Amino acid sequence: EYPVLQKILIGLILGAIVGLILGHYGYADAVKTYVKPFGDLFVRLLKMLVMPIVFASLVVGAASISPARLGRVGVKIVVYYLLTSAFAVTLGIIMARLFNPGAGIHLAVGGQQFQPKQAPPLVKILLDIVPTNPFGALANGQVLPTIFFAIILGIAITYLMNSENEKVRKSAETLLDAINGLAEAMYKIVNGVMQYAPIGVFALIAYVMAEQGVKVVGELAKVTAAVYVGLTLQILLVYFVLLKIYGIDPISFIKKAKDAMLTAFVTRSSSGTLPVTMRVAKEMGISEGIYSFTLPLGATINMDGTALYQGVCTFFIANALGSHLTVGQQLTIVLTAVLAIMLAMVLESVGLPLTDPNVAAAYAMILGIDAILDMGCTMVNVTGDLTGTAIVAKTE
Amino acid sequence: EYPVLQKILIGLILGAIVGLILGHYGYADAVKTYVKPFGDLFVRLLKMLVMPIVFASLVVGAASISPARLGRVGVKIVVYYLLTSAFAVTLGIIMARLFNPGAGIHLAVGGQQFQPKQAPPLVKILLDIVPTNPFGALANGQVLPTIFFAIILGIAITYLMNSENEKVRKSAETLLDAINGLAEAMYKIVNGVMQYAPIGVFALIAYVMAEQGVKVVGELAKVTAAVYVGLTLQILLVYFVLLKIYGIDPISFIKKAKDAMLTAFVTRSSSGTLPVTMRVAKEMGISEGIYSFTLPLGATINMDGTALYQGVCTFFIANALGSHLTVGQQLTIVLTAVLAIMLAMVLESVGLPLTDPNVAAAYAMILGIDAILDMGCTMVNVTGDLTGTAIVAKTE
Amino acid sequence: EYPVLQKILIGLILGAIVGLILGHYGYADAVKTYVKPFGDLFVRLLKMLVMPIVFASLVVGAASISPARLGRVGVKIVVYYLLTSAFAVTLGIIMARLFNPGAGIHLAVGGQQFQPKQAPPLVKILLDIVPTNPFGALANGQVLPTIFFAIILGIAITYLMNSENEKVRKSAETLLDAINGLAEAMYKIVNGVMQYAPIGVFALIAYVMAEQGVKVVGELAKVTAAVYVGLTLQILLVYFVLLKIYGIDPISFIKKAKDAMLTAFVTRSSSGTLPVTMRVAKEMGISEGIYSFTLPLGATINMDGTALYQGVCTFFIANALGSHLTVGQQLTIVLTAVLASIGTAGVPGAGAIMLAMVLESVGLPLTDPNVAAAYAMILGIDAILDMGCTMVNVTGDLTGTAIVAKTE
Ligand code: NA
Ligand code: NA
Ligand code: NA
Ligand code: NA
Repeated sequence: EYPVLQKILIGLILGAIVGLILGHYGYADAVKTYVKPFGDLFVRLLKMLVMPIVFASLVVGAASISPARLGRVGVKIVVYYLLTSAFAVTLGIIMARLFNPGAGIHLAVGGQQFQPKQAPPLVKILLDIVPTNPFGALANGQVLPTIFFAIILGIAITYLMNSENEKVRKSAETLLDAINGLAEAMYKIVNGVMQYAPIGVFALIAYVMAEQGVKVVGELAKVTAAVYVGLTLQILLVYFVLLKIYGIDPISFIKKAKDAMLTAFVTRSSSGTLPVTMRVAKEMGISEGIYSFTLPLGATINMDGTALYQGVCTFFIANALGSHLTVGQQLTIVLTAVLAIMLAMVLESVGLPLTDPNVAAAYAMILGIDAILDMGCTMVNVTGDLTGTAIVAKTE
Repeated sequence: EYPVLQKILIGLILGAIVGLILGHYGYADAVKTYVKPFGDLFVRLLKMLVMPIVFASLVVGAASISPARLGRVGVKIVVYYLLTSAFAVTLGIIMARLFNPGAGIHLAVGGQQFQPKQAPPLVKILLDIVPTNPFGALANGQVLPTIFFAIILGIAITYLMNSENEKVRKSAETLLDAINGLAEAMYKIVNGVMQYAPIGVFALIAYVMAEQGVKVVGELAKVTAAVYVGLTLQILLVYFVLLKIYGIDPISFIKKAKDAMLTAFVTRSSSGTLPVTMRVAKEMGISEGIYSFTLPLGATINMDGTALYQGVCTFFIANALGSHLTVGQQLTIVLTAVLAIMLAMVLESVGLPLTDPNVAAAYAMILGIDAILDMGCTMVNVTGDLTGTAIVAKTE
Repeated sequence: EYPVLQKILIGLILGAIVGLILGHYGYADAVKTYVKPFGDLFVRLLKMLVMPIVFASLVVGAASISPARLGRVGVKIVVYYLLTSAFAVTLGIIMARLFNPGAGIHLAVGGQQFQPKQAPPLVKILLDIVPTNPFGALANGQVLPTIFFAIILGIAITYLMNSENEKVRKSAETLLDAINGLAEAMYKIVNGVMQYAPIGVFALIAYVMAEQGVKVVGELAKVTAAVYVGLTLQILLVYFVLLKIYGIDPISFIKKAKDAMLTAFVTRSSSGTLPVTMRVAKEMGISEGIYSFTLPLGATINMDGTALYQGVCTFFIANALGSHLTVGQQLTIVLTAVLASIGTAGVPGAGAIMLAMVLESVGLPLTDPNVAAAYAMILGIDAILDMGCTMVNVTGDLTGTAIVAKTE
């Protein structure tokens, strides 16, 4: 029972208090063994739905809209995603210079060491979008390859709804219907899973705050302000701005996106949030044609929030090492950060690799409050996707 | 052609004779290379059907019955399963004290050594019931996670058969129908696979008897009598008793369950028997709502037969080591044996670990006649499931 | 736009020229990093369709035809496959004695060494046809186990279309329809993928020719002529012959099979070609009952082209080692090469790796330092030899289907 958009807010506020307090008294362990499992059951239940929903929804949606309309949606959302992600870095740099995170600090070296995994060739990453076995792609995670096949099937069904034959048209009928059955059924499930969300949300930040809340002091606090005040501006100064521009109401969009935003914040999984991010798209009544393609692709490609975190970390490390960056170095961040634990790749691009003993001991502090910084980031990550879909949907 | 509940019995009796004799003359190898493959083809053909049947049947069954009725079935069958499994251990201990398996024996030490795999945390095992990717769960074995998703889908379909919409209700219609198609088709297959059963049943015990039949002498025979006479009592003294109590006829239940019992006995796979265990449930006309949930869950959770084997082995090892067990130690078995090659976990609970050189050399003999003991166990394992379903079904 | 059976031929002829030339100037690297990815995208897009098509098509096809008719098709196509594969070896031996590949050569020893993976027991390979988890079989490759379950399901649907019940018959209706939906949809996709074929075909042989074209000189050329002239005879002297015999027109069959043949040639994947091999079967209007069973089984079992390659290599190695083979040794090849083309895989080159099993049968194992250094040269021009082989491999399947289809 009870209005559930409040139960979540109650759980979230009450969770932060029960969190920060328990952990400060040394119950960092206690929370992990007792409370966290309830927060995990929530995450599990959401991940459960991702594969059926993304696939099933997209076959229907791609079979619903024109193969021309879809491409135009595609090119629009990508142009949108890159520009928002670029804007988010330059806004993070502005925060990292507005604040001075780790400016005066001279930290303890040689404690921790790192070796980043070197990223796979671009050619191989693009070819891998085309899956060599659909049932394989579905079986093990793999959002992007699934997206591809779902559209290739979506378009295939539509061309069968036209055949000069009756029995051909009658089979493509039932298949596209059955797939929709699943898509309908899956959305229905999230409505029930969101019922357990209060308990999950409470439990989930109860853990984040107990484990890493206490570590948010000193220079490791100034970075947190830098990230959050920056993330706030990505919402007000970039989304609210582009929503007004495109004839949408910012306030009633935030009203409708409330669930996807808090799941994304609590869960830290842009991907694990997808069923909720997607339901909220259907809630505000965006075309299944558009949102079933833009949101799963954006769950992977559009990370405005994270792109900001990468900007404000590249400045934390630079300040702690004790050498500032110029116009030619700062712009080298923005490009690499768009093109990109993968912060390890935008750190070599400026000239301070992660293997470097003192760089590595500085990054060790940052990774120490990561789950705190990553809540805010994942929310703005996900919000950025809904904003893009809403804009592309307005222009069809 | 020919009445097939006889061809199986012929194959089973003729198999034991051709088995015990061939192996006693040294053809333990010959049977393995020539006969066994035919027995394997049977097991393969049954495992083949497990995944489609369990999933497809359960979506239909859970979409058929009330979400309230199902939970009441759930709580009833679990309460039944634990109590039957508890009863089976205390009956195995009674047999292990009635007989004296390995009492006087002092066996050869240092021959064989063991190291048991330490079981995964409980928290992680319960969370793992909720699958993170259904298509994944289906792809690789995994009965329990599938069970969960099948019901979550089953309940979802039913809530779509109610929607104020026509096209929504029409898609959930076709999906639930198609899934039923599979479920219907799969049951039909087992009817043909049971046609090959005679050849398989013959071949299968021909191997068990040739390989391990000769080893059933001495103290390793007294344990076999202790297990089988004990298992006999679990059927007559526990199942026949609870069937009469609940207004079912014991004799015509054994008549209907005949196929699932002999498959389970010959095949040693409680899970591999499932398509037959399930068909026999539909044969006696139990609701697809009930049996499609109770039987696959019971295929994993309810092992009365094995729980007895664990009781009478914990006493074989104790007698061979030469120290008896008290009331506080015997009750420590019953609890751990309910809560549990996993015999290695109920052996540490009494205080005689499996790593211990002389414990390990004693367990080596027991594992030497395992396939003999395991035939009877798996039968009672599977029987116990049908009995539970029949009882819960009577009380709806 | 544009007639696409030409765009492929243009790409194929223009590819060989842009290939052989770029590689001879040292751009073997340049082609691999720039051109090949385009040829890969084609291969990827075809493999993509294999699993849905083979399964979906076969459930429909097996639910369409009589369980008696299917068995008779089964026994006919297998009898055909073995006899064609046997004929292909004895034709390869004839070419390996007609030509003398590596007769006078005495090659550099101790350069390269090999150790072949020992093949799994027959019992275990036959039992493995029956899959223990269908969804598992579908998930990871596995053509043969899928074939089995698709038929077992196909037959099951048909027995449900008969039930005294209405709601039972109505569900088996929708399921068999939905599966057909996929099967229909999947064939429709290959029609679009074949649109990208020109670019792929061009890119694909551009690579084969740049990488291995230059190595086709000397004794390594005489073997290539021996293979290709042999493969040509398998088509004219064996397929054209058996097609006429069975009241089919050879020329208009080659016309209809054109796409599957060039995909198979360019792609080197008998399995990867399957969606095209299958579409071409529906194009010439063979019963979905027959081709949906014969072609995927034949994609793995019937490798006439490869069986010839195994015959003409067993003679290249024998001549290079410097000891000829007798009647009792040559017939020991034909039997083992059939029994190893029955088990050879349907993927780029990995058939020319089971040649290691038909080399021990004559008495010259692959571990032997000078045998291994001779096989090293052969594997050096494998992608050239394997193009032709895979084409004749795939063609042989269509020929068999057409023959069995004529006799229903
Ligand atoms: Na995102
Ligand atoms: Na059981
Ligand atoms: Na082939
Ligand atoms: Na083969």
